[PDB]
Amino acid sequence: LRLPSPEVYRFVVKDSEENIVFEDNLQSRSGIPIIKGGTVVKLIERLTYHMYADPNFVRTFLTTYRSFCKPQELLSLLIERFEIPEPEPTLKRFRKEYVQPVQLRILNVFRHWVEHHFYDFERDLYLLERLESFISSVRGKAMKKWVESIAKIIRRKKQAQANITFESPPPPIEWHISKPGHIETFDLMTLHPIEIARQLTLLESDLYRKVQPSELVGSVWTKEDKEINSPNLLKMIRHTTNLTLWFEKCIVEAENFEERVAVLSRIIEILQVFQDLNNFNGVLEIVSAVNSVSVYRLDHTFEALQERKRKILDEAVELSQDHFKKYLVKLKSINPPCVPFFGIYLTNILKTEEGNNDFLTRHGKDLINFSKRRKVAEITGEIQQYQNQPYCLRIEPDMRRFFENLNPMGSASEKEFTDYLFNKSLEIEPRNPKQPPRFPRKSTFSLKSPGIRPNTGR
Ligand SMILES: NCc1ccc(S(N)(=O)=O)cc1
Repeated sequence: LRLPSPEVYRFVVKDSEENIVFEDNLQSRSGIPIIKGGTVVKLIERLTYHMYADPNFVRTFLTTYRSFCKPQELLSLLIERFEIPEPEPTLKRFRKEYVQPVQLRILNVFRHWVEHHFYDFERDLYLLERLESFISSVRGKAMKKWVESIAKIIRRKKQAQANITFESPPPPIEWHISKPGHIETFDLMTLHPIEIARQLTLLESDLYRKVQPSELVGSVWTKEDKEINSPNLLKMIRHTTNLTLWFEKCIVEAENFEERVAVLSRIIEILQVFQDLNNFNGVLEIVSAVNSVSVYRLDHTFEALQERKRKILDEAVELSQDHFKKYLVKLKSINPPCVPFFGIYLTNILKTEEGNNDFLTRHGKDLINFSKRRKVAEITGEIQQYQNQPYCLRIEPDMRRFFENLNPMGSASEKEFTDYLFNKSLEIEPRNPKQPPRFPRKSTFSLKSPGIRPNTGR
């Protein structure tokens, strides 16, 4: 009874379809009403509601909010929420049934915020200055525990900001023609295919484990705030592009037909080791390379593959068909560790982003579509389940450095570079029915694969 005037406290404007929308269905009957959308004011209100706790909304909100609210603005709204004015009189119930419950719900939000999304503060020291200054100003007797708990989390995050443990013997590193410390001799064909697969899998596992759901929500990696909203996603996308184009480049620049067949075969071996390692990211990067317009059209090179190499490629390619029907089946059947195919989460998020309005309307004046953010958090959520299981393989630092530095494009555009691959493809297997032209090798190394049975393994 008796809140302050909406005129001095924007959160207590009356609930109407002007400001807030709930799901009206059989699920929303029992218990905590389910939010479909509202003004950001109204969503903040319900994020810190006096009448009940809402752990599920707090989790979804803090995962998704960056698609509709800046971190600086969220802090401003939680402080605005916190600074609750006195009701209009002619306080004791107001203070214990409204204020204290609301202020604890705010401090609970801050606690989830610094616990699970401290990257927001790592990305913006000013954001953290504002949070530290505000939290240190809270002198409420019952607030004390919460304030201490938030301080302890910030201390732990700052520590680990400044400050690999094998649970079983990892396999011995495999060497082919390229020997350790000879990084200048590192090529697709001089490195061991087993170790190429292992070190790309370690690189790709590391890139994949660093991606936060929030880097995907509201397709933020394509918007202009992407380098800050999606740094880990964009490293992973740039990796995929560089490795996919490196495989294409290795195939199409092998002018000598025998060499090119040996190169395509070696790639397919690498694909088999990716499959053994449940690195489906790796599998579908190679699939991506071999269905590329510049490599797809090399009918003579494909034809000359051993039927067994052909078979492994066909099975891999089929994982991708019918909207990755078989990949999705395979992914649910394997034992981690694994690197999921990252592309399909991007695709399925673009479809969900594109297909749902960011807003319910402009008649209520920016009613945020929250249910849209819930559906995307279900997709980003699936990412999480394979991020907590590391590979029992050893880093080969110079191989790691080679693969981290892959730059097939050089200074050219993606476009300039894919035009080049295509002009090269037409040169090496022209659009005529004559046998493929016969070019000399420029490389001297044996074409012979050591295969994908471990050698030093034993
Ligand atoms: N050059 C014919 C050709 C290219 C590539 C494939 S695939 N999709 O990689 O199995 C199949 C045939």
